[PDB]
Amino acid sequence: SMFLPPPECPVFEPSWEEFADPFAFIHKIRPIAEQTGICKVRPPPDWQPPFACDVDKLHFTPRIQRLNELEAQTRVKRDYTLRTFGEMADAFKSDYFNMPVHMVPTELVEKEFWRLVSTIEEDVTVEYGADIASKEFGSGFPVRDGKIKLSPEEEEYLDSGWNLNNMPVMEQSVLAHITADICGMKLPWLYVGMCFSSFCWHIEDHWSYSINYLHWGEPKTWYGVPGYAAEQLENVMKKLAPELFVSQPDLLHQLVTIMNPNTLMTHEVPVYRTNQCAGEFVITFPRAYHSGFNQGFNFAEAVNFCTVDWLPLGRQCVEHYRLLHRYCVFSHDEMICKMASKADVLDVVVASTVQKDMAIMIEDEKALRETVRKLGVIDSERMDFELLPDDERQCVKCKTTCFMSAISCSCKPGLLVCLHHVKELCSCPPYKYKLRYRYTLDDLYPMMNALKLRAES
Ligand SMILES: N#CCSc1nc(-c2ccccc2)cc(=O)[nH]1
Ligand SMILES: [Cl-]
Ligand SMILES: [Mn+2]
Ligand SMILES: [Mn+2]
Ligand SMILES: [Zn+2]
Ligand SMILES: [Zn+2]
Repeated sequence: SMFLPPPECPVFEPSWEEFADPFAFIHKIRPIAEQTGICKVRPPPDWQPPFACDVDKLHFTPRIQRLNELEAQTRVKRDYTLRTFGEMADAFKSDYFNMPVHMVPTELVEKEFWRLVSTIEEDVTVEYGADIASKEFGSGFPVRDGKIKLSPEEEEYLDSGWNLNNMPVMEQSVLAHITADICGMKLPWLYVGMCFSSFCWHIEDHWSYSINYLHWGEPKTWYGVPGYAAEQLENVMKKLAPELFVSQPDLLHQLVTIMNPNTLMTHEVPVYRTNQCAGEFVITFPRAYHSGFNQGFNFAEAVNFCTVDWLPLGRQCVEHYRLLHRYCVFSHDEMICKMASKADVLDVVVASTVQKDMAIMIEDEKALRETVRKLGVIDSERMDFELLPDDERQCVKCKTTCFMSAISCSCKPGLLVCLHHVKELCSCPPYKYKLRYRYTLDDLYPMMNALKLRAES
């Protein structure tokens, strides 16, 4: 009546054999889970990573959060220890309900969350932690270091595929051999939650997958939307909260919001829910919108990742970003070429998939270069784009991160446009322009061939 809970998302309980390889398992469940956008994974009963921490030495800077539906919030950026945060969080919840924190039904907290964010009268504010691992607050999974000797139990999980520190650097991921500095995206994030602290509706940068583990504490409640419904969700959001779609100045100025899933379901957006309990994984699929809130004091860890399934979507995403003039986190083409340059050490299924994306890349690049030559750009010079700081190689028009090529003019020292935007650089005639290119077509075809050879083994 007030709140109707979405249907439950799929839950998987893999055997140890199924569970052992995360990439194989994810690939297996994909036909099911990509229809719901999120799914939950319960590890085999004895997969039990050790959690040990001194709650008095772990400290972090809390973020503060107002809970109002449709109100704009920014995506990223006082001091608590984990103990004092926990004490604040438990006291907040038990005072809010006049009940012991674990006797509050999850259904009631959910019901109450959607009441309070919708009511103008209520101004509930809460606090939470969000950051990558640091020396003041490290991963919840075991990691190697010289100062501290690990237990056999800890040593056991150092190399698990489901140890999220490993996830980026494994063989079936395509961020395995990448060099670029993208700390925000390839490293796990740590999240300290409290009752009602929430994550707004969003998809991951570059439409990547995410995997999310709840180390300990009260559950995390999720809502998820399949990738095929992303634009329908965005249309609903645009109608109700147009303020969120204004042009973003920087990459750290993305606007996001809380919105009732019933509102989406009313507008024919399929939504699924789940309560993630301690020791369970949630996986989000490419372009799957998700949001949620915490039932109480808890500690989660999450990481982005990209499988071979994702590669063509990664290309479509960058294209989508260009149309929106949205900043990129990294160059997709640069990643592809980096992998091609390491074709000999690539996993062979990876090589095969990269080869297919590269073929599309080369065909598109060939066409774009013919077009800019017909616009009268004649002069050219090789340019090592990967050496430029990222904010020094964005298209002044569409903000895309250049790598394959760009146009420059000595009239505008340091400015670049991608080849879709030759006419947006300056008023000089095109013969004053230079095509800056990373590779000639004669460079590119042998790189692609190396991938083919590797994939033919
Ligand atoms: N999405 C996702 C991972 S779960 C999570 N994510 C957050 C969050 C996300 C973006 C920015 C700040 C916090 C808070 C929290 O409790 N849990
Ligand atoms: Cl409110
Ligand atoms: Mn997310
Ligand atoms: Mn020059
Ligand atoms: Zn451009
Ligand atoms: Zn000029």
